[PDB]
Amino acid sequence: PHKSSLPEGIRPGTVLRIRGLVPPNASRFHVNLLCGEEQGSDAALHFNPRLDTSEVVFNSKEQGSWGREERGPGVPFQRGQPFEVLIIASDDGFKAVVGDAQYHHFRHRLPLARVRLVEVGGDVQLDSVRIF
Amino acid sequence: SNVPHKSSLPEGIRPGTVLRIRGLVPPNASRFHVNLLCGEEQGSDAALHFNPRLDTSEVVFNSKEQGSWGREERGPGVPFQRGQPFEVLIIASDDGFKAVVGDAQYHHFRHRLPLARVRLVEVGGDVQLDSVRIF
Ligand SMILES: CC(=O)N[C@@H]1[C@@H](O)[C@H](O[C@@H]2O[C@H](CO)[C@H](O)[C@H](O)[C@H]2O)[C@@H](CO)O[C@@H]1O
Repeated sequence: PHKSSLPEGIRPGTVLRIRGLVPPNASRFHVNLLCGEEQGSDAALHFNPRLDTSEVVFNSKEQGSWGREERGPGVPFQRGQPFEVLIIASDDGFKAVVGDAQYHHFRHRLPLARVRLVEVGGDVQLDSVRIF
Repeated sequence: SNVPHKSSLPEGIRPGTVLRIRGLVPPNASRFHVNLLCGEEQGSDAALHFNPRLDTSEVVFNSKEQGSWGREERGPGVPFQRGQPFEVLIIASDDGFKAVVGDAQYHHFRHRLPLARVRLVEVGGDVQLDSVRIF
């Protein structure tokens, strides 16, 4: 479960670039933007490609409980295929771009200034996470 | 080549807008530019003029306001090369445009004109464009 702090935190204009590869037998994976390093922290953003149920869920987790989930249109991920995801924080939400195409917009539920680290986990071969 | 390349931005741009430009600098390139213009008229104001000069080995950033060019800012060295491809990310943030060349932070240009005035992206000069995407 990859983890990495966001030194200056994240703000409108912060881009997260995740490059990786979906393992040949992957079932699903996720990227979480957490507000604390404590286990079970509020997730300002939970991005979850599910190669098995063929859907991509976006969601929040606050004070311990999940929230209203949103689903993207289709799964822009292929097993055994490499990918590149851009997560862009704008003044009003996170834009999820998957290889040259805007995929989904997620409106902020917790305040951007509460996000402190990225966590990438699940069935994924993570090559690199870069914050711009 | 696909230059000059012009892309309209009807609703303008805001903090969190990303411009990704990929292309090849050709063998005899002198220089090329990426402008964030305020109108489609010739000589329009420019919130951002990004100008890699392969012929003088400098990378210049400027703005044009009221038909008047501002004070040029120079980035740290030339991270471009004739006969070599490139990828540039111009990210609009709360206080400036972040220029990322070749996977590394290259220069930060503090805003000079209000972001709400940008209405066009133009790419031209000695460059052979692969793609310009705006996210
Ligand atoms: C159709 C539907 O409502 N499905 C939901 C599932 O999304 C949900 O699964 C969990 O979802 C969270 C994010 O919402 C995490 O991805 C977690 O890993 C999943 O187990 C389940 C459980 O809440 O409820 C329905 O099945």
